[PDB]
Amino acid sequence: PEHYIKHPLQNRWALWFFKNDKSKTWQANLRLISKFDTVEDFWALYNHIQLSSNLMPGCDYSLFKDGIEPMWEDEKNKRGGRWLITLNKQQRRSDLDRFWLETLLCLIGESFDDYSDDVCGAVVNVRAKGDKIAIWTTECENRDAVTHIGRVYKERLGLPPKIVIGYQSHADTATKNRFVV
Ligand SMILES: C[n+]1cn([C@@H]2O[C@H](COP(=O)(O)OP(=O)(O)OP(=O)(O)OP(=O)(O)O)[C@@H](O)[C@H]2O)c2nc(N)[nH]c(=O)c21
Repeated sequence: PEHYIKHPLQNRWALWFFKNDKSKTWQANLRLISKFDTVEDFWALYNHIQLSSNLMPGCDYSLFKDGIEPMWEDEKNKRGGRWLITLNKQQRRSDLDRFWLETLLCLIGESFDDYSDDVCGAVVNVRAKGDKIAIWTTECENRDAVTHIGRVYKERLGLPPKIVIGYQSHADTATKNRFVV
């Protein structure tokens, strides 16, 4: 068995790509790349696509649970929010790619103990103004799920206590931090 079986993941995941094209609506600029559900198929895809730091400003990658679209309007996102990492321009070089890869692993390895079921996906925004990485969760009112997710994530990224990160509800973004760790 071990010698020939690919290792299945807890969830099947979909990677999405966004390219800013002004000719198009935001939703129309969103595009599913591929899905995977094994460790081996994760790395085949990751080793095949551009690093986040190599994307033209305006692009996103999103990794979401199969069946959850990477938009606020999805039933599993409507009432949720995100843990936001705000990077300066100098961190595109030093931290963006390692932070994103760490975030990908937090999701596919189900790293938030029981609250991993609260995770919906992650988004990296490559922006000239400053990049962003975020983990999206399904319910911004689940205090103990959100907070545990936030504390684990912060430690897995290696962020020091001199840093505080904030959690924002999608209902507030679509128009303020609810929690900070
Ligand atoms: C996630 N999302 C983004 N948009 C649209 O895209 C625009 C830009 O949002 P981004 O999340 O790409 O973030 P950016 O850095 O590009 O722009 P910022 O708003 O943060 O500017 P700032 O850095 O504060 O000066 C939004 O204002 C919406 O019009 C969405 N539209 C829908 N319908 N659903 C979505 O889920 C969705």
